[PDB]
Amino acid sequence: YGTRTHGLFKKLGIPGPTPLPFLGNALSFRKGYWTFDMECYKKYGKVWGIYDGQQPMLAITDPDMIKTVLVKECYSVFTNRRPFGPVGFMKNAISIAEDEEWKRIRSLLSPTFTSGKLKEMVPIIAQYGDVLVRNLRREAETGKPVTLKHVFGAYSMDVITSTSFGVSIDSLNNPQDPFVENTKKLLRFNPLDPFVLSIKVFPFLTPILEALNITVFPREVISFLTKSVKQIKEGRLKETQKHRVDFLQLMIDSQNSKDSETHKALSDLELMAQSIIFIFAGYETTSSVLSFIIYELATHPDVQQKVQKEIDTVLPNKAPPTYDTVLQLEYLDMVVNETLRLFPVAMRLERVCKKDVEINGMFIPKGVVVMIPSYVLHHDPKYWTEPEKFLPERFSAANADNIDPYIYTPFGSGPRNCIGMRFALVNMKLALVRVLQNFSFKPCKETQIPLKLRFGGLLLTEKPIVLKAESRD
Ligand code: HEM
Ligand SMILES: C[C@]12CC[C@H](OS(=O)(=O)O)CC1=CC[C@@H]1[C@@H]2CC[C@]2(C)C(=O)CC[C@@H]12
Ligand SMILES: C[C@]12CC[C@H](OS(=O)(=O)O)CC1=CC[C@@H]1[C@@H]2CC[C@]2(C)C(=O)CC[C@@H]12
Repeated sequence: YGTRTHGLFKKLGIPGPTPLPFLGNALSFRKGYWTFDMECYKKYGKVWGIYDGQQPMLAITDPDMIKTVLVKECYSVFTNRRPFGPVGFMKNAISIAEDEEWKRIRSLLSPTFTSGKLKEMVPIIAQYGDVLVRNLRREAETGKPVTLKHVFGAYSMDVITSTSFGVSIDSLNNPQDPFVENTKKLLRFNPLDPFVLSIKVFPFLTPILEALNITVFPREVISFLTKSVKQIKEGRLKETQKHRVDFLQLMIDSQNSKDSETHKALSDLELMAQSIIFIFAGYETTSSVLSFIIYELATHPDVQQKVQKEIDTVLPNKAPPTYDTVLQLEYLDMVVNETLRLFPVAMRLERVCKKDVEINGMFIPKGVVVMIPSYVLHHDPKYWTEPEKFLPERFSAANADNIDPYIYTPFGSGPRNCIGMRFALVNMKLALVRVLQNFSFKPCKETQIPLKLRFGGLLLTEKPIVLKAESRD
């Protein structure tokens, strides 16, 4: 079994590194997905193939092929992400459901993710900006370098947990709160657990374990959150009077009243899957991107200044940020967009080939995972002049046509792209405005001079990011 599918690419004429029995190329990943992909591209070129366990993955880099995979042949061939072992009911989570199941869950969640529903929700999020400034002021007034991830992670979990589960929390000033402890326990599951790496090697074990309700997610944590959420929904029915606008409230409203009577409404179970998956998807991505943004700003003090000026122009005298004012921070959007070009935390987009296909003159067999190396295409001199430089003007209104949405894909693209993109961008800007309104960041002795990535599911750093924050007056 261990060296079965390993002659697949060589029969297809596709270059790639030579796999090992059982593990495929998995070991060569431990240097970092961003590095491995880069190396393969310079060596094998336009297209290469690799093996993760027994799973063949065909990395492609032509935008025309990428566009075909992510948009046109999305519903028909390239609809699903890889499985990663025995889930349980989490099969209903939007990012794990497949095919039609997925197409319905996405359709049901789309109303809950409208921009107008996002604008309604911002004022509940603002309060967690109050807390970020507190947490940061306490660390900074000590004249002791700040660990970005300490406070931004606190902000990330604070927002995403609160709004997904309907309860306010403060993971830093109240970690005893069972929701903080339990959610942290949940967010410790990650695709690089040994149990997953072993299921990746022997995928045929999954059916059996799902026959035995042996799931890859924490059994007990999820039983807690589920009951804790149940009580919320019910203690929420009795208090008619109050109008909630968090993610929980919009998904309950969607349960009653069927718009688009094509689909049956969400069950209570499917609804838990969404709230849990929102956190997995929102927590660490946001925490990382905010950290990388502050870092870029610290090592580019003139950019930091332009951001601060625009903030002060659009929000005079530390005016509180709102949905409609965040929407005016044109230069801040460019800063964010440029930080995601250098630091696409996902690193890769992945899609499963449902059937034999030929796309843009290339045959792809059923069962292969088409992989788009977003990190590679983001740093490619072929599409980006001077690509390792932070230059937010790249994303100016004037260079809009110079930007291919199938090269730059920090939120993926197409029908299965990040459903929370707009939320993530608003939320990150609420944080950035509140922080930069009060503080400025500069390097310190500790700050790791050029930044160094580390192996992980997301883009992580070797050493944490330490900066000093100096109060503004
Ligand atoms: C900076 C923050 C974030 C980044 C960089 C990010 C990035 C991504 C990427 C690259 C994908 C894959 C898209 C594809 O394969 O084409 C994705 C999927 C997804 N994201 Fe995020 N994300 C962020 C925040 C969030 C937040 C806050 C939420 C929820 C509120 C969220 C919810 C989702 C969901 C549900 C999916 C799965 C979509 C599906 O399978 O239908 N993300 N995200
Ligand atoms: C996983 C392994 C051993 C490695 C074989 O790979 S192979 O190249 O020797 O065919 C495939 C394989 C198949 C079934 C697996 C076996 C390992 C022992 C297993 C898991 C049990 O207790 C019951 C099922 C057995
Ligand atoms: C894990 C599962 C079946 C699912 C049960 O969950 S439950 O909600 O039905 O109680 C818990 C559970 C308990 C004992 C577990 C069993 C799976 C099979 C196990 C692991 C063995 O070979 C010996 C111990 C057995």
